[PDB]
Amino acid sequence: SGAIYVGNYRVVNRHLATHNDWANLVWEDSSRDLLVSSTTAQGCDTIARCDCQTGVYYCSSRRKHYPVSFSKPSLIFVEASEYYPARYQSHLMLAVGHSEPGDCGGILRCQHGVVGIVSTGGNGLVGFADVRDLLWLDEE
Ligand SMILES: Cc1ccccc1OCC(=O)N(C)C
Ligand SMILES: [Zn+2]
Repeated sequence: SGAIYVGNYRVVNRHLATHNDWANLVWEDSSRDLLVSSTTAQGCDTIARCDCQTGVYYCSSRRKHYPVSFSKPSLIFVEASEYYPARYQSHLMLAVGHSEPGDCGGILRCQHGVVGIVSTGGNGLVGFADVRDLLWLDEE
């Protein structure tokens, strides 16, 4: 689990979005595993606006933050896990690291702020859904 709180926006994994998220929906994209819902309270997080390929991510299944190198956001074949069927995913960044299902939503951060959230695991690569292209998160 985990979310990004920026302005009056809550950014979650689409697959973990609650009924309330869907009932307060701003934007969702199944190809990116992202859903954004509206918030009453303004949020504390800054989104990175950068092309960084190094950062640190939170891995709940280890209660640890790990420094990683990650690929630039792209369209990736996410292999079937114990939990979820195989599917293609856009705006996904990969690193070598550990991931479990409950790790989805863990933040990946660089010097500029939040880069993305853990979205894909179970087969040796940790995938992060990029948010840095979502400039609109920093306005309205
Ligand atoms: C973070 C993780 C670890 C292990 C399995 C699934 C995971 O993430 C969810 C996922 O891959 N999908 C396609 C919804
Ligand atoms: Zn950066």
